[PDB]
Amino acid sequence: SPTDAWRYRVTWKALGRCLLVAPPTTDGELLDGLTTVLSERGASVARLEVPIGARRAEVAELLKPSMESAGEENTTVVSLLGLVPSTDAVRTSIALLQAVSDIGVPAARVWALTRRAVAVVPGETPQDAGAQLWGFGRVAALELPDIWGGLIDLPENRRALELAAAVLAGRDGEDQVAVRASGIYGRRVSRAAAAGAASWQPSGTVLITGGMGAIGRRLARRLAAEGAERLVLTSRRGPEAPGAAELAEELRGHGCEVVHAACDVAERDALAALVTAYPPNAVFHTAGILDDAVIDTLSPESFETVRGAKVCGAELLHQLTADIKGLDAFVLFSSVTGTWGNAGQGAYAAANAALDALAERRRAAGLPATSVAWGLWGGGGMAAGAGEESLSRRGLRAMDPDAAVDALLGAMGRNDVCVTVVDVDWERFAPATNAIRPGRLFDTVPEAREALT
Repeated sequence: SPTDAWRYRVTWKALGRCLLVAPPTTDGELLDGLTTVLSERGASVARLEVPIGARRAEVAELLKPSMESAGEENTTVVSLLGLVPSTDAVRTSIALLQAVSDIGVPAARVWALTRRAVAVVPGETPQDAGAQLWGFGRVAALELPDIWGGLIDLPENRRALELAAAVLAGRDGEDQVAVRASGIYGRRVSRAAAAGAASWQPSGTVLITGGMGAIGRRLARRLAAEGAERLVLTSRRGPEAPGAAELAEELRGHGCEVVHAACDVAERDALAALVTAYPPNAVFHTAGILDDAVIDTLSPESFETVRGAKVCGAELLHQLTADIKGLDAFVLFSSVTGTWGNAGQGAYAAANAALDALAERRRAAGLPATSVAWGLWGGGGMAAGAGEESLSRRGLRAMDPDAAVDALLGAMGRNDVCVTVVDVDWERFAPATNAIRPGRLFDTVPEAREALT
């Protein structure tokens, strides 16, 4: 397939005065353990307590006195807020970064520690809370290069904590490492295998969220035209949506039966009622909202508005289809923003990062699921903001709608769990992305290591 050159994936290549920030009495041991390991490396440790739920203004007040205590000296902030499995932790973690930027303390590195955030070895799966932070973390690197340090995933302690400290004082810009008994691993993006002649053919009832969106409509026409027996489309306005009636009529012309319903995607009753009346054999989650707000202006409300349709939607579909044995397809439309990173879209990257983890957790649990981290989408309909605008200049090209759909069907054939399908001019991305923030992330890409000097 001509789109096999767009397939990438995430693999794991086995590779001063600190301020440990942690939730109210998170664990006397850990704090005592880290202090020791860090100090034995020429570090002057000073712990701070920041409760989950704390907002930026509050966090700024708690950090203010310890950050300015270093003056010109660099303060390496080691955050343990991510060890708490909750979205509140992610919210408070974002707040911590925002606060550090606000205090404007010259010289500072923020490192976010997590656990089970990413699955590096067989058996372990990515838990939501941690996966979200890594997503946001990558956006921070690009938005605040001089402030953001990196992400380190702990085993969850002698050598483990030891390796962790090494990463902090590492010589290589490995701002995405996973510490395991086997050792430390650095996140890498490598071209994925080929899809070839592999493809997927629709049958039975197909549920499509965000069906009145640019992707939604396109997906529907293609499915209905290729064997779908029934399509169930959900949208914010429902059948009263623009051209809703017109679209459904053309879709039934393919022989496919079509039903349209309204929903907030995250509304329980509305989705449950729908899968009850029309048990799906395949689910396609394209719902979501355009996000473009830099970290300094990322409000808590915006973070919720962004994850609502995306995260909440997929999680509800995950639970409402626990007894549906006929379900043999669970497709989540992610974004490359949550796998590679992209400035101005921190809330969007956290959300998409979560769709991917859900895919991983589902499959490893014997449940069908596929998560594709899309790049820029070709064609009519597709609204672009500051975020798409940034990816564009960096070297991403708008994939052809139809080609993109083929890539989907191709990925679904291979039965992928997570894959990045993006069209990129590496001879323009590698150098650009490196000018903002240097790193080892894309070194595993041939065309990337080429433009690099």
